[PDB]
Amino acid sequence: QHMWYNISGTGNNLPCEKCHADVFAEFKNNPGAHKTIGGGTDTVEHIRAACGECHRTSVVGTFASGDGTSATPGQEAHAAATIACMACHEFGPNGNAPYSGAPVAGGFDNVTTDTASSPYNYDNGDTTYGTKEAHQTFIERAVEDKTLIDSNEACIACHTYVPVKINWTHKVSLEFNCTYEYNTGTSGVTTHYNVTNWTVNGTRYTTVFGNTTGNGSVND
Amino acid sequence: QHMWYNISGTGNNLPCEKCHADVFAEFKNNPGAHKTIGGGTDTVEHIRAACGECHRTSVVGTFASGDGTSATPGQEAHAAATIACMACHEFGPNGNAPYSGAPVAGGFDNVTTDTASSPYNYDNGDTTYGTKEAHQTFIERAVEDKTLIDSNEACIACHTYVPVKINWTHKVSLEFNCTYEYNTGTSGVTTHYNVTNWTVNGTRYTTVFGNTTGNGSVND
Amino acid sequence: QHMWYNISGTGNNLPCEKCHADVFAEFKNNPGAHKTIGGGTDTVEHIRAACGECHRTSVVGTFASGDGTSATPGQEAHAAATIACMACHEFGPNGNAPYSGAPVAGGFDNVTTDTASSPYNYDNGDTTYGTKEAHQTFIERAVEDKTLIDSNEACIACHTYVPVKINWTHKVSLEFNCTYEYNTGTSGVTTHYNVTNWTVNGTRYTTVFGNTTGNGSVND
Amino acid sequence: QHMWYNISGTGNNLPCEKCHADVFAEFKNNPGAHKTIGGGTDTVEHIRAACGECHRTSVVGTFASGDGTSATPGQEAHAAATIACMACHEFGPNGNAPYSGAPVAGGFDNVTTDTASSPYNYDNGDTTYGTKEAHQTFIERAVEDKTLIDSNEACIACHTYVPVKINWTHKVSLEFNCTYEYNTGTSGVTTHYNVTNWTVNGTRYTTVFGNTTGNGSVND
Amino acid sequence: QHMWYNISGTGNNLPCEKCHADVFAEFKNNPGAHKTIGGGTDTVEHIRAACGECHRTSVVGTFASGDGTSATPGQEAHAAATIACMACHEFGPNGNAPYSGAPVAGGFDNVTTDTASSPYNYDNGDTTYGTKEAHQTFIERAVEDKTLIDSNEACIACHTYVPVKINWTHKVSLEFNCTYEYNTGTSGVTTHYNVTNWTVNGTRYTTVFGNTTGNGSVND
Ligand code: HEC
Ligand code: HEC
Ligand code: HEC
Ligand code: HEC
Ligand code: HEC
Ligand code: HEC
Ligand code: HEC
Ligand code: HEC
Ligand code: HEC
Ligand code: HEC
Ligand code: HEC
Ligand code: HEC
Ligand code: HEC
Ligand code: HEC
Repeated sequence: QHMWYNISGTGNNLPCEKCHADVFAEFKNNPGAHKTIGGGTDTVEHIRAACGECHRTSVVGTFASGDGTSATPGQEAHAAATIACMACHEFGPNGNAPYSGAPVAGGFDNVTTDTASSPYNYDNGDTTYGTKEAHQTFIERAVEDKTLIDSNEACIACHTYVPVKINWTHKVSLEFNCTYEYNTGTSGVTTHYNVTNWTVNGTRYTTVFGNTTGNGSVND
Repeated sequence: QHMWYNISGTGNNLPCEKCHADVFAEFKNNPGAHKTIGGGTDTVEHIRAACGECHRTSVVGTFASGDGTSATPGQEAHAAATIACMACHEFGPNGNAPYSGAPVAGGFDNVTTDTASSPYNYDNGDTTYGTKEAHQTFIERAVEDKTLIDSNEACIACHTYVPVKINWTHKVSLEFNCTYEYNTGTSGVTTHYNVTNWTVNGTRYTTVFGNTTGNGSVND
Repeated sequence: QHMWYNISGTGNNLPCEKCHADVFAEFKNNPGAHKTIGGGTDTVEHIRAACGECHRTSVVGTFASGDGTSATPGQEAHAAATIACMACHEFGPNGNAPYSGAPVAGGFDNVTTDTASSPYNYDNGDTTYGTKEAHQTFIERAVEDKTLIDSNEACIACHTYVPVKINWTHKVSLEFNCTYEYNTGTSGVTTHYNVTNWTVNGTRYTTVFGNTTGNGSVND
Repeated sequence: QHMWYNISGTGNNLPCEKCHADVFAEFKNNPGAHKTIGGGTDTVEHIRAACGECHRTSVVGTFASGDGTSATPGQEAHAAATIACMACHEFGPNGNAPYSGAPVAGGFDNVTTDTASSPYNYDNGDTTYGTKEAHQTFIERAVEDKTLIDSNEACIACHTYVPVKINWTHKVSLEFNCTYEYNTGTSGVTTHYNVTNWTVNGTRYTTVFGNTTGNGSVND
Repeated sequence: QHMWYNISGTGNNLPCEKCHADVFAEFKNNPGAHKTIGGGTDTVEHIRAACGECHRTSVVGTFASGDGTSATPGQEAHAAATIACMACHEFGPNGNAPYSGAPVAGGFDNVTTDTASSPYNYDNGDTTYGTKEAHQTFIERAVEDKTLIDSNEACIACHTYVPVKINWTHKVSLEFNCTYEYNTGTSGVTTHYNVTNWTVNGTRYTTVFGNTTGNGSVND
């Protein structure tokens, strides 16, 4: 309680690992896109730099930093701040990208619901163009419900090692009938028909559990 | 939430099956035309490649893809997009086919109704030639009513394992009468007659349910 | 919606019965000429082959067909086309018959009305010979009025299980008078007479209903 | 017991080390920010001046001091007073800093709990601005529980050579289901869905011990 | 035994040194605050006057004194009385100081234990003000245990040339755990946590010896 660390270095200086070893163990064995976000995986310092570059990046304003000789006061967060999966992957070369080299991600219409919305510009400029994302509403519902910060509830589902159990629904039957064009009777059949209506009958449920490695096992 | 997947591979990389196992189970037991659309059925990777090739094909523009080293931003859809049954089966050797090897399908007059229509060129060039499809209007009514995307409501009915219940109609009786050519009376009958009019009488209904295997059972 | 049928077989492959069971039930109990047009009646596959051979025959051009390995694009009709009762029964050994074994049917003068006509060659070559068909005009009036395709409105009337109600007409009386050959008077009668004119008087109607089995009941 | 020390010097005069040698040994080997808070580390007098400047600074009022010729009576503490880690690092150039050169530290919302609070002004003026500190509540809980004076229980945890053992918690599984938009059945799937609810299942524990040098070893 | 001393002088007259030479030798080499309490150090008479002024001051009542011509009977002590370190340093200008020029010392809350207490008024009037003395209880425990008169056991420890050996104690480890706010699972981590409890583990000892000159040597 009298020999506090030296923070004279650049970037993150104190060890984030004094209380966060489990996340370190998880991240050291990551084959994902960001193995080299910190410039390496073999050394502990590279992983610490990666954590600094992700959880202390240029999000809103300068974080808290210093080098013994001087210290820059923290503006909106001292140690670290949780950031959305997308705040880095929002704009690339078209606008002012957060990281030079970061690829602008996806392409969806801007999530503007009746209750909540997101400040990030989804359309990336091609507002009339990018609209045919089938999943789409998966992101919208995640944005609507505040479970993870901003839009991570759905974005983390299918890129990460996160097991998920979901309840699928699909009705047993959907069917339809058929009418004639003003003529029918003792003729076997009219020359032409017409079809209208599409009715429904009987309901089915489905549940599936997915493991960490992505294998899909259904408990049908 | 710190060990996201590797997408360095070509084509679809992450497992689509983390949330879609039931469709995998359905498709693995498919004896239909597209058992080998993904190059195989025995391995899971082949089925994943098939799903990529169908739901992420060249429809409008490049989908979202990457390999860790670089990433191509998605243009109109990030993960996958629902596509009509016909968007692949629309043109073959005559025009620019979507798949080299895909057979141009069917042959109908272009669906141009009073309200809606389809951009796909049905006639395949032989506009004056292909017209005598009896079913025809079945496709037109499916196009008119937006239940499935574009023209799948009817196209999926008779090629797939989709049970259907329809209400058939045919009137009980259609009949007609007979006139003479200016001569008749106490002669038994004139040398020649003429027949006109075709009238109707009494109505009949019919309903039929079809199972998955195509067996036709009618509840007459 | 992911396990569509296999069409690798020859001829019709998918089951036509997924939506047409009532016609199957009607045709299975047919004692008519075409019980064995499909090579059998006991098996469902034989009936399906019969439907293919009738509604998908060589009429104008190749229909749509395939076997998984390859697919032949449909030329003028994809699934099936309505065909006239006669298009098969038009020419036999004299010309190019549609079916080897099909018997050329009937024999009438070519229907060439003032408004419409038929491309099928009725006379079968013996143009000066086949002319004394009493019914004849029954076919002509059916051709004139587009109720069934081409010339089926009359052709289906007396060969099929189709109940018909018609209004017969015949005048009550047709009679005539008588003149002498320049001589008459107080002689009782002349040696010879002459007869001219044939007049008419009073009108009668008649209506008859015929059941499926051909029994003739008249509501006189 | 008759030759008491001379305190004629400025600042701290008597040796604090007559009973506090272990803390001296600990502080002499400090590579942290405050090696030169006393103007040196090599001489004992510099370390004594550092202890005076830290534990006898201008906190509330003048401490006890004298020079033989005169003595200033102690106001609220004679020898030394324990001071919070932050009482020096609370305000810099904006307000009246305690040390000219001391950097204002961190940036958090003012800790105003339902039970206790702190008089130090955390927001530093930018009340609406500094709010996105992820750790935040770590400081609040330390303030709530009186284990160290004011807000040192958490502030000393990650800057100092203080080994810590904590029990991490994270539940085994969190998952969710899925509903259709009024349409489903024998259609394979509806054009669009909706997703609601996020459920939980099974619990996991985690414990980690951290050494003096900051190495993170987890006993998973 | 017939030529007893002359005490006609003022103050102390007989030589205190006839039996107390060692204390004289100790005090002659004193660089502390009271070199000139007797008005000098060079002459023996000045040191004798200092001893008189300290051990024969106005404490409770007049001591024993005389000048041959007259003698004042001793009231509570004839030769000298042991006095507490503080009885002179208790009140200055606020109350009735013992010496005009004596500085009121320190500032602590009044020592009022469950068993013993002191009549001297510690708070000096600022009862609500002077409370933040960290050492504080060091004086209280000295007052509780009668080893030196009143409150000298601790007061003599850190101002005088008195070597001390003390046994320090501090436990090896004190640590804590962490809980979530109603949400956790397959989400990597919840948006926010909570921390409770502070546990202990393993014990450490420490002993230190301090010499006359104040150098701190620890036998760790
Ligand atoms: C008492 C509550 C605290 C005070 C006073 C300060 N901190 Fe911290 N701190 C933390 C990190 C991760 C850094 C990196 C900064 C760098 O690399 O220079 C810092 C830095 C500082 C600094 C210098 C930089 C600046 O002034 O902005 C000061 C003066 C400072 N800290 C004061 C992390 C943490 C932390 C982890 C949860 C806690 C509890 C504290 N800091 C507490 C205090
Ligand atoms: C937060 C909402 C998300 C961000 C940011 C990104 N995604 Fe995805 N994603 C998905 C698939 C099926 C792929 C295949 C691409 C490939 O094979 O390379 C991807 C890929 C990416 C990429 C790299 C490729 C590119 O930039 O176009 C990035 C940068 C990316 N994704 C960012 C699928 C999904 C998905 C399933 C429903 C979700 C929720 C997300 N992606 C979310 C995000
Ligand atoms: C979406 C509107 C459709 C597409 C695309 C295709 N069909 Fe069909 N189909 C039907 C039958 C009775 C057959 C028999 C052909 C055979 O036995 O091989 C077929 C066949 C095909 C084929 C392969 C043969 C070919 O290309 O000509 C393709 C590529 C094909 N179909 C594409 C019947 C029906 C049907 C019943 C009313 C409908 C709605 C569709 N087909 C729809 C589509
Ligand atoms: C008997 C209980 C005590 C009396 C009477 C005094 N002290 Fe102390 N003391 C201590 C320190 C660290 C200082 C520094 C002051 C300086 O540098 O001038 C002092 C100083 C004094 C002074 C002069 C200054 C003043 O009057 O404020 C006086 C008159 C004085 N002290 C009287 C520390 C300690 C200590 C360490 C735990 C103890 C037990 C005492 N002092 C006890 C007494
Ligand atoms: C022990 C003193 C820690 C050190 C060293 C670091 N962190 Fe931490 N962190 C700690 C706790 C007890 C918690 C949970 C408490 C809470 O109120 O949530 C956290 C949490 C985080 C988070 C997420 C915050 C949240 O989800 O609520 C992040 C992003 C985080 N910590 C980052 C982080 C970094 C980058 C560190 C190195 C500078 C670091 N932490 C060190 C305790 C401790
Ligand atoms: C007044 C007696 C202080 C107390 C109590 C604490 N700090 Fe300090 N700090 C003070 C000054 C005047 C300065 C700037 C001059 C200097 O020599 O640094 C600082 C600076 C720091 C820094 C900056 C270096 C860096 O962050 O890398 C840090 C980290 C720092 N102080 C930490 C710190 C901690 C953890 C404290 C409580 C145990 C603490 N300081 C108390 C003055 C004072
Ligand atoms: C869980 C994180 C999923 C993963 C992994 C994949 N998909 Fe998905 N998909 C998911 C949901 C919850 C839904 C329905 C939600 C909705 O708004 O509709 C879907 C739906 C589809 C669809 C059809 C869209 C529709 O009919 O509305 C398609 C074509 C689809 N998904 C494709 C697809 C592919 C190719 C995947 C591998 C890259 C894949 N999905 C993964 C959830 C999840
Ligand atoms: C800023 C700190 C980022 C955050 C937050 C996320 N990503 Fe990232 N990403 C970033 C950069 C600078 C790059 C390009 C450089 C590189 O080393 O890749 C990327 C790249 C990706 C990729 C590309 C590889 C691939 O797609 O196969 C993917 C898939 C990716 N990022 C995913 C991803 C996810 C799921 C994130 C939220 C958990 C995420 N990134 C956050 C910068 C940043
Ligand atoms: C349900 C998906 C069907 C399947 C399987 C088959 N047919 Fe069909 N047919 C269907 C409907 C809804 C209609 C009437 C709609 C209309 O627009 O007329 C028909 C009609 C026919 C006809 C006559 C057309 C007419 O008179 O207008 C024929 C000759 C016909 N169908 C043939 C046929 C064959 C051979 C099939 C097996 C390949 C077959 N149909 C399957 C619906 C469905
Ligand atoms: C592009 C992703 C396609 C989609 C969408 C559909 N089909 Fe397909 N089809 C495609 C190719 C490249 C081929 C030829 C190569 C092969 O392996 O077959 C086909 C072929 C068929 C066939 C031929 C076999 C047969 O008819 O017996 C059929 C019947 C067929 N396809 C049917 C079909 C249906 C019903 C579709 C919508 C659900 C459909 N295809 C979509 C490429 C693509
Ligand atoms: C081609 C698909 C045909 C259609 C359309 C019709 N007929 Fe047919 N018919 C065809 C063949 C190849 C044969 C000879 C082989 C055989 O199994 O009969 C026939 C035969 C007849 C007969 C002969 C038996 C008899 O007259 O007693 C009759 C009566 C007959 N066909 C009637 C008929 C009718 C009424 C049709 C329209 C509803 C019709 N045929 C169509 C081939 C084809
Ligand atoms: C022996 C006579 C000591 C001298 C010389 C100094 N200190 Fe001390 N200190 C001593 C003891 C026996 C204790 C613990 C007793 C208690 O009641 O706590 C302390 C404690 C402190 C503390 C912390 C108080 C606490 O945490 O309770 C501080 C800040 C402190 N001491 C400072 C200090 C300084 C600056 C000194 C030089 C003037 C000094 N001490 C000398 C015993 C002795
Ligand atoms: C009355 C006989 C006293 C006794 C008993 C003690 N002190 Fe004293 N002290 C007294 C006076 C009149 C003065 C001021 C005049 C002077 O010459 O100093 C003092 C002063 C001090 C000082 C001030 C110098 C400094 O603190 O640096 C100190 C430190 C001091 N006194 C200490 C001290 C101690 C430790 C005593 C008990 C052993 C003690 N004094 C007793 C009068 C009297
Ligand atoms: C020999 C005849 C002495 C003369 C001359 C002085 N003192 Fe003394 N003193 C003497 C003895 C044998 C003792 C200890 C005996 C005992 O019962 O304690 C003392 C003790 C003191 C003390 C402290 C008393 C104690 O701690 O118990 C004091 C304060 C003291 N003496 C003062 C003192 C003064 C001021 C003298 C000059 C007038 C003086 N003493 C002379 C023996 C002798």
